[PDB]
Amino acid sequence: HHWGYGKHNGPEHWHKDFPIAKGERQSPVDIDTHTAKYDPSLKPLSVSYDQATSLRILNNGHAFNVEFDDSQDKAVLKGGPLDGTYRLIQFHFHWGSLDGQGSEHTVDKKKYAAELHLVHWNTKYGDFGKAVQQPDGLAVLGIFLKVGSAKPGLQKVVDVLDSIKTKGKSADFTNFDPRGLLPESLDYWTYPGSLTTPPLLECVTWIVLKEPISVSSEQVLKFRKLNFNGEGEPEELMVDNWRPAQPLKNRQIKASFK
Ligand SMILES: COC(=O)c1ccc(Cl)c(S(N)(=O)=O)c1
Ligand code: NA
Ligand SMILES: [Zn+2]
Repeated sequence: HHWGYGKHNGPEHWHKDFPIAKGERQSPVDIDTHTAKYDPSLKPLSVSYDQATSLRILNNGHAFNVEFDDSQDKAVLKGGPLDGTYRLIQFHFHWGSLDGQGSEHTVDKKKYAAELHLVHWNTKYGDFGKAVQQPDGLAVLGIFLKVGSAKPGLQKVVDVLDSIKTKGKSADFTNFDPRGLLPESLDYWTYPGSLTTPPLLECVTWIVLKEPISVSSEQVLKFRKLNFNGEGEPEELMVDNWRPAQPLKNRQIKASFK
């Protein structure tokens, strides 16, 4: 009876295994655009993904991760609200059973069809597993997906998904360029938060881009053909793998713009 996204093991249940679920800086949150504070001292985000080395794509039973070689400073996030340098380790998405839901963060209560998370760890902690035990260990760049025109830089990911349909399947996945997943603007909101999945550790500086990317209905349909179950088990489509918005509590969301 491990955690997941069903009636009996989904978000409302996670606090029994992971009591920090009811903690003081949980994510995601609703971003109330009117009450976010513009902070003119926030720096432009620096996304340096030119030397990124993707290695592999994995169905982990909750999402799929595209993993990167994070053993050198090849794909790094810095600037923005951050002090220091954070290395990209993986990205993944959360998405819905329908186009009207799927994102974890919301914007004035609006749900997007999906949300991309590019996960980075602070180099001062040497690796991801040590970083997650620190309050400034991770920086996650969140990007909303709306359904409309296709995102051409996504199609390499969608095309490989049939090879990793079930939990535990992986495939080599080299030379994927995550710059093809970015919107034109790097304007962002930022706040301190947590992992959105167990163990829900309070180690994340969230950086959520204002501008969504558009993906086609065919692209998101392929995400919904994935399976949360392993091969040889009854089919449970991997859909609605999102945690709802959690209480803001004693936090202020900052804007880099307007
Ligand atoms: C199964 O998802 C994860 O274990 C996981 C690990 C790291 C992070 Cl930062 C995230 S998320 N959704 O980006 O907060 C998710
Ligand atoms: Na395919
Ligand atoms: Zn995520």
